[PDB]
Amino acid sequence: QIKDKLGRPIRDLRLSVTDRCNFRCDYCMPKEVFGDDFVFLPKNELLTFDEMARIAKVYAELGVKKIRITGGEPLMRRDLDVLIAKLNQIDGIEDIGLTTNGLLLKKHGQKLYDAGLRRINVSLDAIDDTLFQSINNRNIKATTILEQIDYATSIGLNVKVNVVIQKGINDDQIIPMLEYFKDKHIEIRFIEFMDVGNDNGWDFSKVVTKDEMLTMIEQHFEIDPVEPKYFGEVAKYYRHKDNGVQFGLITSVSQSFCSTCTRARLSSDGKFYGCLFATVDGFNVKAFIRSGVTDEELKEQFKALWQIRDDRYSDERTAQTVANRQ
Amino acid sequence: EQIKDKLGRPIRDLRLSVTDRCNFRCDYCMPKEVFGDDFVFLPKNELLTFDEMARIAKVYAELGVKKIRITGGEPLMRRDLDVLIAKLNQIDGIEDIGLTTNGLLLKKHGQKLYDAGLRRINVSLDAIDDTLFQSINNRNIKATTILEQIDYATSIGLNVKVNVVIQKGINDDQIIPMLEYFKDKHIEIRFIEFMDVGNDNGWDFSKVVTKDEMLTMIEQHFEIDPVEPKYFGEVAKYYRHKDNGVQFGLITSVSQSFCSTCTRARLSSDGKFYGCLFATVDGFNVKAFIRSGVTDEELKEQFKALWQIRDDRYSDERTAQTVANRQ
Ligand SMILES: C[S@@+](CC[C@H](N)C(=O)[O-])C[C@H]1O[C@@H](n2cnc3c(N)ncnc32)[C@H](O)[C@@H]1O
Ligand SMILES: C[S@@+](CC[C@H](N)C(=O)[O-])C[C@H]1O[C@@H](n2cnc3c(N)ncnc32)[C@H](O)[C@@H]1O
Ligand code: SF4
Ligand code: SF4
Ligand code: SF4
Ligand code: SF4
Repeated sequence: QIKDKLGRPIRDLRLSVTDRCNFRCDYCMPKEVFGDDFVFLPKNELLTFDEMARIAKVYAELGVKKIRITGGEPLMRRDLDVLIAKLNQIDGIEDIGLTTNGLLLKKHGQKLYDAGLRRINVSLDAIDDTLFQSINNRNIKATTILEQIDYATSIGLNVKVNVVIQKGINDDQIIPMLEYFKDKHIEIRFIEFMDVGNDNGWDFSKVVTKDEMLTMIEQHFEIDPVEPKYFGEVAKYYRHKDNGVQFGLITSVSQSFCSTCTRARLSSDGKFYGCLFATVDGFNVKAFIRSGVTDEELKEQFKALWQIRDDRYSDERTAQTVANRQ
Repeated sequence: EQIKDKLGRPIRDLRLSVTDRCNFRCDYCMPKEVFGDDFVFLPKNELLTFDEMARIAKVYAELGVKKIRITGGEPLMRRDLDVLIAKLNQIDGIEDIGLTTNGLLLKKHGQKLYDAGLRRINVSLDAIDDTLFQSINNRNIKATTILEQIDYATSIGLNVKVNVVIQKGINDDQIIPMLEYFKDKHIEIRFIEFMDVGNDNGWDFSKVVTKDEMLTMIEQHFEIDPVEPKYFGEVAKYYRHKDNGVQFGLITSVSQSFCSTCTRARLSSDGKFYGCLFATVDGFNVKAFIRSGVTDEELKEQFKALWQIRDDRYSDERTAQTVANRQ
């Protein structure tokens, strides 16, 4: 069994499938930076679906059970159903999820379902249509994505919703969004906003922690804690007492979780990373694969990359924050 | 003035173990089968002296230690413990000195300790029913005796908190009676998840009651709200009674391990340094180091080196092995 320097196994391959996106969310792909001038990866500089499938097969043999399709906005990747069909035929792979702004769900949703997609995570940072647009800078209304969510649900997809909260910006959406998704029996998850400051610890200025979110929510809702489904479950779940619909809170910053992190990551340009943060360019899997290698030489290269992994960025910021309290 | 270890963690707390002796034989700590008649405890001269401890505490205060916890063993068994408290009370930079005790000897020594500057104690008490408690301590001590010690300690002006380790099948039926009793005494109680490493070798949950489960038990008898953390990376998760307002704590030693904020150095009763509560091998011989003849600077430089190479994270390792054993 394959474990890194901190004793963590490989479970979870995050597959980035494009660098492109149809939103320009102020904190992720700001319009300044990613303007009209931006040149994105060309077609041939992305991994093919066949190379993706090959990589996934090899990872399955090392322990990976789950694959999360991301980008970018994944639905801009043109024949995404084809990847999903190939991923769904890999034996050790048990779950495939997709993480999306949901805009293209009415165009590509049925195709993806028919290829074997069953679960999606839709990010939506407000339910107000105005405030959603000022976040996304592409004149989309939240109402539009709500309708996409309803379509996805109608064709049999399981939908969960991810909201990153910022304390001058998203503060006040917490209660309306719980009410709306409570009614629709859809699991929503509030996520603490991550931002490292000058002192190299966490910056709590635009943060609303799990514990303050929870003070807000109890004032408006009657609620019970749900016991962790399995050990090391990341999200802290709660249940509305009247109808048992669940929501979750993700303690990105106030309670870092690197010790249970089993996530390996392939960028859209085809480079291996052991963590969502990372200064240097990672191993060039794309280059390696295109210069003829056996499956066995691929497996051993991924094994060696994992066994050398000691990433724990969020825990490091956590420790530095303790140090800065002085 | 601020020293960090290999995982970015500053030194902040010093646990000083002052004896290996104890007046109990708690089944999960000093079982009588191991610590019975033929056990040999440390000779007196192999303990650190109080001067050695004060000198060690001083140099650690220069490296950023702010809190000292006195423990053991049962620290009240150490003769003239009040002389140690008095020397530690004279050290610049130390803001808090705490004692953790089973409490049995608090009537005997409490006033002396108070006089010497002690103001805070943490009393370990795993049950409030007498028959049960006797079955745990294995020395025929009644919980009622410990309760009277607690009430004397508060009366002389010590601040008392209570710690309770819960093992499923043994004392988990005690969570409610103890919450009720100390709620009415305005004393903060804390429940701690039992740590036990299984064969395999992540955590053994076989009795383990988790913080989550403890809370499901608790919210039925009492109406409760969270208390937000007083500071960032506070280990205990606090709650308060809506009545009233008395706080209690729950400690997720096993279900939510917290090595990332761990700022604890430890000296054993035989005077060896440990960077963690769990250790399989002997630590650096601080005791022989200082008895070999060293300067305060040489001492400080060694403590700084011991901390800079520290990478312990036992509970997180166990947590990772647990995730890894799920396959
Ligand atoms: C990069 S998008 C990729 C998939 C798709 N475009 C989407 O947004 O659903 C994935 C997530 O990163 C999150 N994100 C970016 N920066 C973040 C930050 N500083 N703190 C918390 N989440 C962040 C966004 O909320 C988003 O849900
Ligand atoms: C070594 S005693 C020293 C102080 C004093 N003799 C007392 O018992 O309070 C310190 C603590 O270690 C704790 N402890 C020992 N083994 C434990 C375990 N497996 N899980 C949780 N706590 C444990 C005991 O409950 C006790 O409170
Ligand atoms: S939609 Fe997703 S990838 Fe695009 S700018 Fe927003 S968070 Fe970023
Ligand atoms: S910051 Fe920690 S939990 Fe997040 S991807 Fe990196 S190692 Fe994993
Ligand atoms: S009283 Fe404290 S040191 Fe003594 S056996 Fe019990 S837990 Fe251990
Ligand atoms: S197990 Fe972790 S939290 Fe506990 S003393 Fe060791 S390093 Fe610190």
